[PDB]
Amino acid sequence: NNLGTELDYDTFCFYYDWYGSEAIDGQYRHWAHAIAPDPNGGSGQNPGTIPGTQESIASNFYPQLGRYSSSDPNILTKHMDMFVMARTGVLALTWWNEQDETEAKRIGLILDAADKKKIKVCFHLEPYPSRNVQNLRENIVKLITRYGNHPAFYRKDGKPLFFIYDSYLIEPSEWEKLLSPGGSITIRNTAYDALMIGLWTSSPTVQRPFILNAHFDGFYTYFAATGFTYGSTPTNWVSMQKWAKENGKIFIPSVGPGYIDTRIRPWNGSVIRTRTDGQYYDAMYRKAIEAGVSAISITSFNQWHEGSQIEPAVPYTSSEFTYLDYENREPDYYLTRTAYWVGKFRESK
Ligand SMILES: OC[C@H]1C[C@H]2O[C@H]2[C@@H](O[C@H]2O[C@H](CO)[C@@H](O)[C@H](O)[C@H]2O)[C@@H]1O
Repeated sequence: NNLGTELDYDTFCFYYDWYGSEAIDGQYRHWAHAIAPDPNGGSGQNPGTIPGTQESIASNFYPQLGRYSSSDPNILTKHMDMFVMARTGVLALTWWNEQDETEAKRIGLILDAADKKKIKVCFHLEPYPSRNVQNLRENIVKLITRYGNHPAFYRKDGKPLFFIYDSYLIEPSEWEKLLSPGGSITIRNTAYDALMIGLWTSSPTVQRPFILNAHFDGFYTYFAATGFTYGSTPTNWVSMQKWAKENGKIFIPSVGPGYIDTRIRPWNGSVIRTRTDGQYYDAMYRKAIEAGVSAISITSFNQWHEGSQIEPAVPYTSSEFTYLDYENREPDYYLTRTAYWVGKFRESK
């Protein structure tokens, strides 16, 4: 078929599976969330918590699906249909190494639901406690062993792909042990080889040698807020892509529709980026495509705390908060606008 509706398997949408309901999970997990103290605001702050009631959730927006559970198979079905509408072929699943049966169950449910719609799943390896290259290797082996034969498990030219958040928290000399073909605990040329995509944060003078010396296969930028980092400043993307191409690296810039996290971080208003009825998203996605990259990542499907989600949101005013909403656009606008941009990206490939 040549209908302009098919999934794109070089488009990665960051997905969060940490939401709970009292009925399914015992608590409205993540809809309830601690409010962060101001890191510049002195001692003795008692910032409190967002209780995750119907009226007061840990987002500046409000989900069309309500306070859902990430373990509810019927929600997962709906999410996969939303991925199909957006044309995003890869679900990049947050992974926190919780080592509990509820995590294991949820990952299996997500893989199962994804496969029904031909969506693929890769893992976004988070900064879990004591993360290091040895336990990362062990965890990569675990994930490939457990899920590598699942039909929804993502591969690119035969290799799994992982995104590594805050990869700068680990020295390049440690990464080399895992990621150089000569490394002490290498994955290269093993059953557990993978494309390892690190987080490019700051300036080229720091990041270029980091990425080379760490032996990452590529890099992504994550932040939905333009200008938050050098890497999330889209006017740098042409030159970042040029460097990537010259050095055999895969650049996967991250684009998002906006940013706002002031329910959970009231002091963080400088990071707000307004959606302007889609114009912000359009501008960022256009910059990614113009940079001539081979793959794009989307921040986010459903990071509701940070207001970067493309998942449908609805107008809501409760006694406790007046939520933001998609304004002049319909709840599914960011899904269908994603599909538009995936088409323009494919036209460019
Ligand atoms: O997925 C990578 C990274 C993106 C963004 O979700 C944050 C971050 O998690 C931190 O912040 C959220 C609040 O927005 C907290 O709920 C998490 O506990 C915290 O780790 C995430 O690592």
